[PDB]
Formats: sequence, structure tokens, C-alpha cells
Amino acid sequence: SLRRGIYHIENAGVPSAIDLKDGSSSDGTPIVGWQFTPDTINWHQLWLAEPIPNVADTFTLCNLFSGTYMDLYNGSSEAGTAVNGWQGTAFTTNPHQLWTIKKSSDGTSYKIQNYGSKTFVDLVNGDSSDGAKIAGWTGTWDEGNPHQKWYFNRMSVSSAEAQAAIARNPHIHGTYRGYILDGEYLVLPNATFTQIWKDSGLPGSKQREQIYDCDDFAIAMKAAVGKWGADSWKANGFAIFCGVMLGVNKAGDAAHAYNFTLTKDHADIVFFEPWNGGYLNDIGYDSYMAFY
Amino acid sequence: SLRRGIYHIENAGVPSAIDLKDGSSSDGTPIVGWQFTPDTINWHQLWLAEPIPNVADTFTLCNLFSGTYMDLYNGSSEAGTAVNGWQGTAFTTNPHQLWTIKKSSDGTSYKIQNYGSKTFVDLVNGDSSDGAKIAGWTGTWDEGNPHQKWYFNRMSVSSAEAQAAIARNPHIHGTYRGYILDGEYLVLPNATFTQIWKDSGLPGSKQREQIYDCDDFAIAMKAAVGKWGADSWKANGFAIFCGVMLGVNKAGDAAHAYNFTLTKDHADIVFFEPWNGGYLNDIGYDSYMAFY
Ligand SMILES: C[C@@H]1O[C@@H](O[C@@H]2[C@@H](O[C@H]3O[C@H](CO)[C@H](O)[C@H](O)[C@H]3O)[C@@H](O)[C@@H](CO)O[C@@H]2O)[C@@H](O)[C@H](O)[C@@H]1O
Ligand SMILES: C[C@@H]1O[C@@H](O[C@@H]2[C@@H](O[C@H]3O[C@H](CO)[C@H](O)[C@H](O)[C@H]3O)[C@@H](O)[C@@H](CO)O[C@@H]2O)[C@@H](O)[C@H](O)[C@@H]1O
Ligand SMILES: C[C@@H]1O[C@@H](O[C@@H]2[C@@H](O[C@H]3O[C@H](CO)[C@H](O)[C@H](O)[C@H]3O)[C@@H](O)[C@@H](CO)O[C@H]2O)[C@@H](O)[C@H](O)[C@@H]1O
Ligand SMILES: C[C@@H]1O[C@@H](O[C@@H]2[C@@H](O[C@H]3O[C@H](CO)[C@H](O)[C@H](O)[C@H]3O)[C@@H](O)[C@@H](CO)O[C@H]2O)[C@@H](O)[C@H](O)[C@@H]1O
Ligand SMILES: C[C@@H]1O[C@@H](O[C@@H]2[C@@H](O[C@H]3O[C@H](CO)[C@H](O)[C@H](O)[C@H]3O)[C@@H](O)[C@@H](CO)O[C@H]2O)[C@@H](O)[C@H](O)[C@@H]1O
Ligand SMILES: C[C@@H]1O[C@@H](O[C@@H]2[C@@H](O[C@H]3O[C@H](CO)[C@H](O)[C@H](O)[C@H]3O)[C@@H](O)[C@@H](CO)O[C@H]2O)[C@@H](O)[C@H](O)[C@@H]1O
Ligand SMILES: [Ca+2]
Ligand SMILES: [Ca+2]
Ligand SMILES: [Ca+2]
Ligand SMILES: [Ca+2]
Ligand code: NA
Ligand code: NA
Repeated sequence: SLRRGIYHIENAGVPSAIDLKDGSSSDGTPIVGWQFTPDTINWHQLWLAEPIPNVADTFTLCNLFSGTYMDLYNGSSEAGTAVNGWQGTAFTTNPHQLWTIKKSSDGTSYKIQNYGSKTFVDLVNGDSSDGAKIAGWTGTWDEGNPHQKWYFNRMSVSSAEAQAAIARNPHIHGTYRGYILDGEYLVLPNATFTQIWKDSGLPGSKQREQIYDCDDFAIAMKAAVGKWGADSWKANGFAIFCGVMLGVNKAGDAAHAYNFTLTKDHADIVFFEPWNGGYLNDIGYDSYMAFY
Repeated sequence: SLRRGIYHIENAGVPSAIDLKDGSSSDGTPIVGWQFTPDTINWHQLWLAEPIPNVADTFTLCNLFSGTYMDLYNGSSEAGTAVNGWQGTAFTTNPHQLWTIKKSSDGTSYKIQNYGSKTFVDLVNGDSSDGAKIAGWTGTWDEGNPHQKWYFNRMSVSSAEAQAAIARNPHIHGTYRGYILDGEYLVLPNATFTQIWKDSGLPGSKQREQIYDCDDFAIAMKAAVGKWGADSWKANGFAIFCGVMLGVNKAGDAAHAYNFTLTKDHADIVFFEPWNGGYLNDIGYDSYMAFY
């Protein structure tokens, strides 16, 4: 089954993503095909998939920016029926907003079936245009039709995935303890991570003994990413990935506080130095504590 | 010996504190007697005492606000010599800024002797006026003269004192681990702690599942106290006390993140709820992790 998480949903036939037009929270805002930039935040094109209990392979899809739900208009089974953003809730019984999401016949892309209508999310005519209609359409689970096939490009990690990435890092002290704060995290491109750092005001902060030293920089950077999360997204039920670590050098006579993020493939952590905005595979310390 | 730490220095004869006039960083700013309010930050009346290596019971005294040092003018041994704020460094060899500080004959108050002149810090005539002259004056270590006797009212804790306060709290989980970030901390009155909370903007923050929940509130409050430290004080070599704790309820099926501060007597911790600005002796959780 598709994991709970945040997805960038990309048509299998043409490089168009599922896009809530202008990110509007208005009821009945069109959901359309739109081009995208890899290794960015695609602000209108992120979807939180929430599994429904006691309904196999069935989800709500909440737009991360608008906090509104992918909705088949009046649940109609007519081919060409509008797919829109609409107000709802994560565990609604409204079948207009319930979507069965299972692998296509190519074993990699998915099809997205409305739970009520049993019709499929369809990029009409495979139109690659920006603002191309997406509709509910007749189809089958097994057919090759790329209009109705969608890559779910996973943008989030579970706490368990983050814990795995840390555990397979070689720069962890024997005495390490990790403290998990949330359940599901949006992984930032370094470009975005860096922009939050710049916007924090840390780049202009002076290192001062105890009163604003490494621990103040690291905790300030985490607070700044936390604030950016709440201020940026209207959806709930996830966090933004930004770690704090305390580390000790090899000689065991110097400690340091710093941040860490995750690679694009979600497999490994990268250390961030909030003094100078550097990314390092080796920051010259072994982490004895992390919270994230 | 007097501990390294931050002190509010209060005359034994009249309720006047040692005050750097208008907190000015200007060289030659008068240091004067001035009245004070207990359980506040007395902005111009806090002094960081830094022990000198290989000189017994001898210190620099740095004004926490100005970052300038208590200085006997031209190191003169003449009675009535000005005591001023002056630019210097924590481990200076300038005897104008070096002060031997040992218990008076009453065993509770101290006398403050210039290391160069061997004359004593004197509230001239015991004048209780706001802006009364403080000078270097002839005297002895043993005499009762209250003009030259000074209570060192300790405003800071060592990391060891903070660790003791946590350890004698009854709301600590069996699995607790504590992570120490700095060495010496200014303890805030609750009135000040509360004001930093209000000024953070947290009072108007909405609790949102994962994206701005208890851990975001607690880390935001710590960052806010860290920022207030750096922005408020020009001295270095200390931090502001504000803790983060993670806790678990008695049933072991609910966790919470929150802050903690220290009592006026520095002996115990008090829990702070950054959701609503409440202080609690029991927040209904046992702490399994803290960083401070
Ligand atoms: C190029 C075209 O592809 C397929 O048609 C699609 C449509 O496919 C879907 O709807 C049709 C009925 O209209 C049928 O139910 C099919 O099984 C289902 O996948 C649909 O995707 C529309 C809207 O984008 O575009 C095309 O018309 C195929 O059936 C056609 O023969 C033809 O090869
Ligand atoms: C009331 C007064 O108290 C004492 O005199 C102090 C001064 O005391 C100090 O200086 C004197 C010499 O002027 C002497 O060296 C003494 O041992 C030393 O403590 C001084 O504090 C000034 C400035 O505030 O005020 C008083 O004059 C005492 O010696 C006097 O006899 C008298 O009791
Ligand atoms: C918030 C906004 O984001 C961008 O504009 C969006 C646009 O974003 C996508 O398409 C553009 C080209 O139009 C790029 O490929 C981006 O990488 C995509 O994410 C669409 O989502 C449309 C339709 O909803 O809305 C626009 O606001 C960007 O161009 C803006 O400057 C701005 O940052
Ligand atoms: C059958 C119908 O179901 C609900 O109305 C849906 C509507 O539902 C959502 O939005 C409305 C406000 O328009 C309410 O907030 C619901 O709580 C939401 O779930 C949308 O799905 C639209 C667009 O497809 O269709 C309506 O039929 C319900 O509110 C109605 O009373 C009625 O039961
Ligand atoms: C920063 C400033 O602090 C207060 O004024 C100081 C003053 O503070 C002390 O004396 C006042 C009465 O004048 C109260 O007792 C305070 O509790 C004391 O801390 C002195 O330090 C003088 C001399 O240096 O400077 C003033 O600025 C306060 O009254 C101001 O509103 C302001 O907050
Ligand atoms: C003997 C004298 O000592 C120093 O001058 C002090 C002076 O020292 C401090 O302030 C000056 C600037 O005025 C420098 O930054 C020093 O580094 C500071 O330690 C003050 O103590 C004043 C007031 O009592 O007295 C001067 O004598 C030194 O700079 C001189 O060259 C000279 O060696
Ligand atoms: Ca949480
Ligand atoms: Ca610090
Ligand atoms: Ca530190
Ligand atoms: Ca959180
Ligand atoms: Na399910
Ligand atoms: Na010493």
C-alpha cells in the first residue's frame, strides 16, 4: 500500500504534476496539470495522503498549502467530472474526497480511483499544457492509459525512516541517544533549508562565549524551520525535518552543537553548520545526542 | 572564596546597590549607589565576577549590561578616588580592574579591595541617595565600617547547581537523561520569563497537530530566551537559564514537551507551560529528557 505521507504526484505520460490552481483555499478551485521544478518546493503541488481506517488502500488527499481536499464534484461517475479543492477533514466519510490509490499495470505509477464513483483521476487528452483539465474518467485498474497513471514522488519521511538514516551514519558516538518529536516530516531541498537559515537572521549573528554560541545557533535554526512550517502550510498532521545534534571530537576534549537534514533519496543525513550555512558529510564531531 | 557568577552587590548599611550610571559603556562612567527592586532585572546593577588564575580571591567585575569593567581611576590609593566603568577584558593584568573580594568581619557581607591600591570600595558617607559617590577608600579587612561592606546577592547558577535542582525534583522519569549546553546561567524572575514569553508571540500561536505542537512551543520559548540574552547584555561568558523537557504521564501512554526555570533560592525547578504561560510544581508528566 501507499504509505501515509506527502507526495508530489506526476503524470506518467507527460511531466505535469497535480496542481491546486493558485493554491486557492476557495471551494471548487480547479485541480489541473502544471509543469514543475525538481529539487524545489512546488508550493501548489504537495498532497498529504492520510490512510482511512477499515477501508483498504483508501485515502484523503489534502493540499499541503491550502489545507483543502481533492474532491470529485458531486461524486458524479460521468466522464469529464471536475476534480477540485474543497473544504473537508482527514478522516471524512464524504466519498467525494475518498480515493483508492493502488499500483498501475507498470508496477511503479499508481491509479487514483474515487471511492464513491469508481472513476479515475485523468489528465484529459494527456494535455501537457499548464492548467490542463484533470477530471474523473471511466477506466480500468489494469490498462496502460498514461492519462490515468501517476507517480507518487515521496517528499516526506516517517520518524522511523529518519531514525534509519541517522543509524547508517558513520559519525555517531557510542553513547548516542536520539529524541523523536513528531511522526511524519517534509524533507527540504538544501536550497530551501538555506533560505530559511538566511531569513532567520543567523548569518549576521556574532558567536559569543555561552550567551550566543553553537547551541544558540542550532536551536535558533530549528525554531526558524518550525516557524516557517506553521507560517507556510495550512494542512496539519506533519512537521518539517530539521535536526539538532550535540557532538564530541575524536580526542574527546571538544563539543559542538549543529543541525542536520536528509539527502534527496531520504537514505542518509547531512550535517548543517548554522554558523556559516555549510553542508558537511563530516562536521568533525560524533553526535552523542539528537532531537528532531 | 566567592564563586564565579553574576551578582547584585548591595551595601550592608543602606539598601543601595552598586550601579553603573545609565548603564553607559563610555569610559569613565561613574559607578554609584542606587536603590533597587527585588525580583526584577536591575538592568544597570548586575556584575559578572571572573576569578583570575594564580591570584587568590581576585576577580574582574564586568557590568552585565555595558560589558565594561569596574575600574579604580588611575589606580590611585588616595581616599575618594573615582570608581568608574572602563573598557577592559575578563583576565586583564591591569590592576585598576582587579579586585580582591573576601568576607567582612560579619562573615556574610564582603569587602572589595583594589588589587593595585589595596584601598576598598566605599559608599561615601553611607549616602543612601540615588547617585551617591562610590570611591576607593583607606580601610582594613576586619573593621565593622558598613560604608565598605557589600552583600554579593547571587543571581546565577552553575550547570552543576542546575543539575542539583533537577535531581531533587520528584517528577523525573527513571530513564531521564539531561544535556548541558553552557556553564553559568542568569536565573530570571518569573515576571521577566513571562515577559519574554509574551514578547515571543507564542501567546497567539495555535496548537496544530505535529506542524506547531508542544515541541514547537517549548523550542520556540528556549530560542526566544536565547535571543533575549544576546540582544539584552553586552557582557560574555554566561547564558540565560531556560530548560526544555520531554515528559511522559503516569499511565506511560502520553508525552508532552515544556519548559522549566528555577526558584528564587536556586534550589528547585518549576515547570513552565509555553501554551498558556502557566507555572506548575507538577505539570502531570515525568521528564525523560532535558536540555538547558
Ligand atoms: C488515445 C486514446 O487512449 C484511450 O482513451 C483515452 C480515454 O481513456 C479512458 O476513457 C475511455 C472512454 O472515453 C475508456 O474508458 C478507457 O478505458 C479509459 O482509459 C481518456 O483517458 C480520455 C481523457 O483523457 O483520453 C482518451 O480518449 C483509449 O481508450 C483510446 O482508444 C485511445 O487509444
Ligand atoms: C562614621 C565614621 O565611620 C568611619 O569613618 C568612615 C571612613 O572610614 C574609612 O576611612 C577612615 C579614614 O577616613 C579610616 O581609614 C577607616 O578605617 C575606614 O574604614 C570612610 O568610610 C568614609 C567614607 O565613606 O566615611 C567615614 O568617615 C570611622 O573611621 C569614623 O571614626 C566614624 O566612626
Ligand atoms: C508560489 C509561486 O510558485 C510558482 O508559481 C506557481 C506555479 O508553480 C509551478 O509552475 C511554475 C511555472 O508556472 C514552476 O514550474 C514551479 O516550479 C511550479 O511549482 C503553479 O503552481 C501555478 C498554478 O497553481 O501557481 C503559481 O503561483 C512561482 O512561479 C511563483 O513565483 C511563486 O513562487
Ligand atoms: C451529499 C452531500 O455531501 C456533503 O456535501 C458535499 C460537499 O462536501 C464537503 O463540503 C461541504 C461544504 O460545501 C461540507 O463542508 C462537507 O462537510 C464537505 O465534506 C462537497 O463534496 C461537494 C463537492 O463535491 O459536494 C457536496 O454534495 C454534505 O455537506 C451535504 O449536506 C450532502 O450530504
Ligand atoms: C532600564 C531602566 O531601569 C530603571 O531605571 C534605571 C535605574 O534602575 C534602578 O533604579 C530604579 C529607580 O530609579 C529602580 O529602583 C530599579 O529597580 C533599579 O534597577 C538606575 O539603574 C539608573 C542609574 O543607572 O538608571 C535608570 O535607567 C527603570 O526605572 C527604567 O524605566 C528603565 O527600565
Ligand atoms: C598604566 C596604564 O594602564 C593602561 O591604561 C589604564 C586604563 O586601562 C584600560 O583602558 C585603556 C583605554 O583607556 C586600555 O583599553 C586598557 O587596555 C584598559 O585596561 C584605565 O584603567 C585607566 C583608568 O583607570 O587608567 C589607565 O592608566 C594602559 O592602557 C596604559 O598604556 C598604561 O599602561
Ligand atoms: Ca510532536
Ligand atoms: Ca549558549
Ligand atoms: Ca554552550
Ligand atoms: Ca512538532
Ligand atoms: Na486504510
Ligand atoms: Na584566583
